[PDB]
Amino acid sequence: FTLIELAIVIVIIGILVAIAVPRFVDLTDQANQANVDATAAAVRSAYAIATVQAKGIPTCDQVFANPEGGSTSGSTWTSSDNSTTVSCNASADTFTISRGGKTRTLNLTVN
Amino acid sequence: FTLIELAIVIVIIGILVAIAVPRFVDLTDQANQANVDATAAAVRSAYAIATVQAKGIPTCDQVFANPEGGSTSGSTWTSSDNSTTVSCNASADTFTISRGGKTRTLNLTVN
Amino acid sequence: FTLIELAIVIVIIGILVAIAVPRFVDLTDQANQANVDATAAAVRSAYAIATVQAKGIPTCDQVFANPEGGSTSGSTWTSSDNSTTVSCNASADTFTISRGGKTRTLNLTVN
Amino acid sequence: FTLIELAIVIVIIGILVAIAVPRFVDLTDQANQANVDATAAAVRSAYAIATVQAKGIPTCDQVFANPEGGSTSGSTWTSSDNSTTVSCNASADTFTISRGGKTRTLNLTVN
Amino acid sequence: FTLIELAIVIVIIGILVAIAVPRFVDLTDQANQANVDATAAAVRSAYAIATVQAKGIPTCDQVFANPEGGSTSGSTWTSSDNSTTVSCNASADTFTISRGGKTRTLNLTVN
Amino acid sequence: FTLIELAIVIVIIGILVAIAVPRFVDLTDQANQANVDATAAAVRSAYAIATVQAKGIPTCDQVFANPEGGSTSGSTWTSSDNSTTVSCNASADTFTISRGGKTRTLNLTVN
Amino acid sequence: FTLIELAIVIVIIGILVAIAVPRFVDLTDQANQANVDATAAAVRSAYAIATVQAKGIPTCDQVFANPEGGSTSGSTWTSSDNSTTVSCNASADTFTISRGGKTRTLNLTVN
Amino acid sequence: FTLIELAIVIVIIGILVAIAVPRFVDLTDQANQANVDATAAAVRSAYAIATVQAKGIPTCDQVFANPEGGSTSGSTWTSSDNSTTVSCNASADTFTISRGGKTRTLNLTVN
Amino acid sequence: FTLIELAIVIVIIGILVAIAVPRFVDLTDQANQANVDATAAAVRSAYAIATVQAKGIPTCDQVFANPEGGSTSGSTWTSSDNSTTVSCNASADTFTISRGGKTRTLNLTVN
Amino acid sequence: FTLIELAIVIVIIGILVAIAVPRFVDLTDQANQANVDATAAAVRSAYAIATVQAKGIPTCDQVFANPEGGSTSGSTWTSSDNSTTVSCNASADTFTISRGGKTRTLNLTVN
Amino acid sequence: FTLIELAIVIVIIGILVAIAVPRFVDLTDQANQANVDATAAAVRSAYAIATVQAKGIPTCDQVFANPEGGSTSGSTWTSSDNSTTVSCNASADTFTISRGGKTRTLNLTVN
Amino acid sequence: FTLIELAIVIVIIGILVAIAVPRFVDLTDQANQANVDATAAAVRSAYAIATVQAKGIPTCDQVFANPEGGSTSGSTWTSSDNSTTVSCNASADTFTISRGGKTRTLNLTVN
Amino acid sequence: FTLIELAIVIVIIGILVAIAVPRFVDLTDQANQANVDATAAAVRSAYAIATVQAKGIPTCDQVFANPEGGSTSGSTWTSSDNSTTVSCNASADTFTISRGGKTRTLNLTVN
Amino acid sequence: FTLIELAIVIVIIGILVAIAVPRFVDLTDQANQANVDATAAAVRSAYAIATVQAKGIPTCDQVFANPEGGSTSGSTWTSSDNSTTVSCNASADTFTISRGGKTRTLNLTVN
Amino acid sequence: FTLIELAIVIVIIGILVAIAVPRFVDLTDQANQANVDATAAAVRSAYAIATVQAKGIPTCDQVFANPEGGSTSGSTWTSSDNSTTVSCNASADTFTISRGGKTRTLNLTVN
Amino acid sequence: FTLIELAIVIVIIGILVAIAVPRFVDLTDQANQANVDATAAAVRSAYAIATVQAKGIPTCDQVFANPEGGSTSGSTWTSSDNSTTVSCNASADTFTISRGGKTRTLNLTVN
Repeated sequence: FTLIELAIVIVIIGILVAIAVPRFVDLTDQANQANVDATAAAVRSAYAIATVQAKGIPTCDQVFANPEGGSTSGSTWTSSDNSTTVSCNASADTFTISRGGKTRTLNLTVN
Repeated sequence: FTLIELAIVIVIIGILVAIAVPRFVDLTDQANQANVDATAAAVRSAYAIATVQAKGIPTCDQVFANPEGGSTSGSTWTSSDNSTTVSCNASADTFTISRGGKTRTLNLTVN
Repeated sequence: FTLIELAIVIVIIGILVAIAVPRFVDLTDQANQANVDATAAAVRSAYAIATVQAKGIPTCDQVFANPEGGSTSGSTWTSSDNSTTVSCNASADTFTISRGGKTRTLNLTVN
Repeated sequence: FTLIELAIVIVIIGILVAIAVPRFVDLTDQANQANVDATAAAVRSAYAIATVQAKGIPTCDQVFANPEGGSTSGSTWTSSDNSTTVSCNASADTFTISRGGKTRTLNLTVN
Repeated sequence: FTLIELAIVIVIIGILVAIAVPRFVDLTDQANQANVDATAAAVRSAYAIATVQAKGIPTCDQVFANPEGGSTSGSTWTSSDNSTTVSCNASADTFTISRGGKTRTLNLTVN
Repeated sequence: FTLIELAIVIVIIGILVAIAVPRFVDLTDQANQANVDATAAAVRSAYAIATVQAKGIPTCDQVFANPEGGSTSGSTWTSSDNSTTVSCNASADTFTISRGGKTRTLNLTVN
Repeated sequence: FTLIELAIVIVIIGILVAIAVPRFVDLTDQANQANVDATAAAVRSAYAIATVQAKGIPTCDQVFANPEGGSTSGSTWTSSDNSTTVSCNASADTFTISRGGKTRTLNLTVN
Repeated sequence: FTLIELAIVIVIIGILVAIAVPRFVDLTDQANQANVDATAAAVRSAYAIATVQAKGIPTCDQVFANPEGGSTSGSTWTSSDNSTTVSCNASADTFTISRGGKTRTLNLTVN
Repeated sequence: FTLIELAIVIVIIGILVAIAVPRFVDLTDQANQANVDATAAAVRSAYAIATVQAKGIPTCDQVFANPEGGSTSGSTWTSSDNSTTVSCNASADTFTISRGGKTRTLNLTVN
Repeated sequence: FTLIELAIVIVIIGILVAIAVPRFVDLTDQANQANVDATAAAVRSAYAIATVQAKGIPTCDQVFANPEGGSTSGSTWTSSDNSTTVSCNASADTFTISRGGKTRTLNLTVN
Repeated sequence: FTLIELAIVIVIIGILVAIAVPRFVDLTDQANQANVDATAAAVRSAYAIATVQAKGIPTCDQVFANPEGGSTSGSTWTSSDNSTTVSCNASADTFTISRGGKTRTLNLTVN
Repeated sequence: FTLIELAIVIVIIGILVAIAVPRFVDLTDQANQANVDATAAAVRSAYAIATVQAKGIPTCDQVFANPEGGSTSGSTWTSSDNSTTVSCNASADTFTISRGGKTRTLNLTVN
Repeated sequence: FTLIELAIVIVIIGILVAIAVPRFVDLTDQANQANVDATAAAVRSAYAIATVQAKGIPTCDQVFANPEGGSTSGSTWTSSDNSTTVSCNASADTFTISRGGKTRTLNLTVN
Repeated sequence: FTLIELAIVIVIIGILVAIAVPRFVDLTDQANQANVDATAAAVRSAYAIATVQAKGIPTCDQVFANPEGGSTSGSTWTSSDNSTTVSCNASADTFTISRGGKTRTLNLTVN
Repeated sequence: FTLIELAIVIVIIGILVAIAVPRFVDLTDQANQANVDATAAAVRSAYAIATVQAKGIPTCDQVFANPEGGSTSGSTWTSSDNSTTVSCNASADTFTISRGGKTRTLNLTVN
Repeated sequence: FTLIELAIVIVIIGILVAIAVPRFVDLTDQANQANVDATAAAVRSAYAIATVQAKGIPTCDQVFANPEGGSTSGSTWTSSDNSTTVSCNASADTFTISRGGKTRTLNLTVN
């Protein structure tokens, strides 16, 4: 390594470490409301399929039979990963999807 | 494409592929019993119109003259698409409508 | 057409094609005996009018002169429509009315 | 509306628009001959009542005095609605009932 | 999957899951009163046919002989599916049709 | 930007651009036959309503008075958007619905 | 939910919400004139039965004794549901049936 | 950092910042017409359910009782998020759905 | 080269080889789970397109017809590069995507 | 300059010109396959945006409207610098990206 | 110092000041185009992050919120050291990065 | 040693100790700013690698896991030799590299 | 040679052998640490080039492929002259450069 | 000159011509290897500068453009004085510096 | 002084003034080329130090700031004694050292 | 001793004491400037060795550690015999050698 070589490296490093570089903006909250919409779209469709199967106002278990990509337990379908609890309450007649703070309550006739 | 951009895409894809999505529940069997009822409703009406035309117990051909949205052959009116064979037998005095397994036999005086 | 609309139509069709609906009971034979009585009532009256005209035991042609609503031929008054042949035989001294199987023979002095 | 929901609606619409459905057979001509008989039955009865009132062969006006459910004019009783003109001609000694093509001429002694 | 593609999907999902979507209103009770009327219409007609057959006040068994689309047992015609029990009581002289709460009692002379 | 950072981006881009990604399958032809069925279902219903209004075999203009979501012209109801020409011909006694190649001819008594 | 999936849903929704769909034409007024005829047919028959019972011109109460499917009060038989008031006036010698605007006055000898 | 390392980074950056990268095309207007169709599909269905409930031409409030995923106020159902005002006017006999410029007017008999 | 020049190079080399320099962290496993999600997102969409094409529960071959950027063989779509085997088994009714250890099983009705 | 000073410089030069020094490994070919992937990722996204704009299978010009950082000509989008010709052929239904030997052909429905 | 010692120094100096010695080639212009590329890479990424935050076409201020290693003023992000002015103009819909003569204009939808 | 020899040495020493000879200019401060740039370049890269590992905003310990050629302690990575303390403060959201007076503060989202 | 000449030489030799004359300070150890730094700088760069070639964590042989000015044997690159053994051990994940006592161990992920 | 003076000169000359006096050791060969190292150090640096200029593997003429203190001819840079021929051969990919027997071959990628 | 003593002095003087005695060979010209080399060696080093200070191509005044043992004036560093004018000309890009006829021109980038 | 012998000695002494005989010219001042140059040459070299040892600007004690042939005291190296005081002053940044009137001040960076 000569003296002149390092001098030229000092020049180049000054330029090449003097650039715009973007940072990690956390956009989970943005995607969570997108997720909770997309889930809520399926919950409507699943309910509409349950009504053809049940030929009447379907039960909350019959509604969660239709969605896939996540398991059920009692009366709360959660996604494959532990989020998006679409919890209903047949007495109240309403589903409520909630990814991670961002939520979306929808009211359908369940018994 | 920067490193930080892909990192943010890895975050978003995790969320947006973690939703309820409904599946194709086959509800043909449900609609077939609805079809075979709706057809059987018309077969009653068609028979009642045949009785005014014939001024008496009408023949099985006179009964299939009245329904539309499907062709006849001998003594079996089938729908436009090949289903819903409302087959009678004048000796037995009964029509029998059958969409695709789901069926509905009705007994009227035919000669 | 939405999914929910057809589901509701499937419910309604099940109910509205689940009713009592009466059938064509052939009651011609019942009316034929009623007809042959009503005709026989007139044949008595017509004979009684013939006796005042003829001032004696009337001929079989004089008796069929009185009834109306049907033509004569030789010695058999038939109705307007081809039924109810009230045929007499002056040698046997008896009329016989017959609509369509159901019959009613009456014996009066004819020459 | 999800993609899967419409796909299921496409299946159901195919089935539920594939049924026998009866058509309007025009049976006026059938009922017109029934009407003209029922009217002709009353014209006989009305004439028989006129003969007790008149104590003799009754006039054509005296005969139309008895029927109801329709007005007279000169010598033609028409029904409430403009049909069923039972027109007589006392010179010819015959009534003729005519609903709408289907007719029934009856011959009684009128003066 | 690029970052910009998911961003556009987040926009579209917001719009396409923001629509009116109708719910399953249970209209069985509406159709039950329609059913019980349509059945009661047939029970009148069947009784009127029984009176021509019986030439008098008909028995309760003779009345249920005429309707079709459902079986009898003792003195209660039920529809094909277990509903619409048109039960009479010859001592009380009245039929009573009842689909599923919605009912229609009619009083005819039965022996 | 260091050398090692780009090397890691080269690794990630290889993986993240190596996925299944679905393509636009044109399913208009599928929906056109679904449309032409749904339209044909309404044309039947509209005709049945026209028969109650007209108390007889209705005219082709009276039939197109009932459907909505599209304009008429002479004797061809087209949808709001220029498709689904349900064209009749009263002389031939048949309607014919046609979305965009996929068609459905139905024959009812029109004058 | 991928971008391509929603794009295909946008195509399908355009087609499936572009159909003829019939509207509720109010045909009560049509059925009211049919009702008031059918009621008026029974009022004639009931009067004819009253004349055999009374062996003479029957009273207005004796005439309303015969019809069923509705109650009486003073001198006005109304149907089970509050409509179709067949009101007579023995002084005027005429019944008048009126469902709901559509009416039918008939004149018979009542005392 | 050696001189040769930066030289190689200068080569790589030239290549890796020389790619196609897609831009955000605003497709709200596309989805708004899809939304306003999907909403208009439900408004038809909701009206058809209102007609079974009301057993007649339903009121504008009865029609907005059926849709879900958004609130009402007076006579204008808006979606959960402030868009898609399906405003009717019972005097004019027409609903009008409007997402955000893209609109869809439909005419049904409302009182 | 003077003595003083090398002395100054000895000073500079000490400083310029005394810096933080990042190392290659292997983030394939991170991208593999991102890949297997993105692939699984497409497999859902492709299945939903297959259901519109097949108008029913689609076959496993019809589902792999839709994805692009990789070839099929028998019943296993692999990516362009040999990874991401989305293997189904129609008897078991489930797809399973697997990039390179990181996997994602999804259950849809396949025949 | 003394004799001893140069002797010490002869010692130092021997050591300081006896080091590992890395060479320019040409890694363009490595970055070209990374480039052609990153470009191909955008071509997929751009096509998916074209499908929402075109509401159907988009033209090859509509697809190249979306990418940026390079110009188009006829039917070949090239980057800002003359490389990465993503050339399609609508008849063949396939794009082909090629940086500089390293290439990546992808098949989408273009018209 | 002897005579012979200096004579030997005269020999050595002749050799040791007879070598290749490299000169300072100014390679700022080379690094400036590398810088302006690396900055332009970040400006793309920052814009793509702004689109997820803004859920739409982002403003020019929202885009400069994401890059780091330099300050903003009005509508021109400059690096920490006074160079690399990535100046946009929302009316023209294009960013332009310029290190020091070497520049790179990129066109994205900004409002 | 002769007199003439020393006289010649006196001449030569006058010339050979009459030359330009360069001095030690301390250029540590120059290299320190070059060092603190090169370190700051790695701190950016290390942070970008931490974001892929952490799939989110990474912790300050996860960021110092990636750089090499120096040890950590608590929350301050120092070089192998005791200099270049890149100290962060997760509460303040900023790293600060400092070789020996010459410093470089950079602000990234750390938690 | 005269007496006075030697006397003057005795004077001059006293002065000219009474000077500062510098000694050979052994500065190999100083240059060895400079060498081992300069070598270690190249070993970092060579590793960073190996990572682009290998597209992953490179092998120890791939790393020694890049440096020049010295030969390899098994897993130890030595300089042209027998010194500066940069020996790695892939199991331990660390290179160690050692000129001649003065050493410099660096830890990078090698397999 | 006295006798005693010369006698004393004979004594002194004996002493003053009885001393150590060093001889000319030819140390060109020592300096030639020092020269050929110092030249080879510059040839490395010059090559590293050529790579930034050429942005790739530089030509042999571009490499000899950087060194100074000597002329070029075809493909052999010689020093100002006719020695130190650093001759390359781009086909063989290696420079070779040679002062005067003592040589130093170095292998770099030249084209 | 005896006769014999002088005779012996005559003998000795003959011998002692019959010796080789060296002459003053002027070797300034030899040392001037050695000087102008040693000065030129420093001018190279001083320029290399100026490039680290200036972080770029240094000015001619910055280059003469580094050498010592002589004063400057305008743009010509002369030694302490008036010789060795290393005169540059920034426009021509070359220094020229000249002791006293013997000269040495060297070409470096000066501004 | 004869008379003639002394006469001949008188002749010879006249000749032999009639010669050029050189005198002692004091040339200390000439050698002192030669000494102070030779010492100053070593002081430069010693300083250059101190800079490699100290790896920076060396102290005045470190500089006098290198010369030999004379002792030090505090900050003034004197020769073996008491002359040639090379006295520095670190605050002033300059050495000054002085043999015996004839002096030579040189300015180097000392601390």
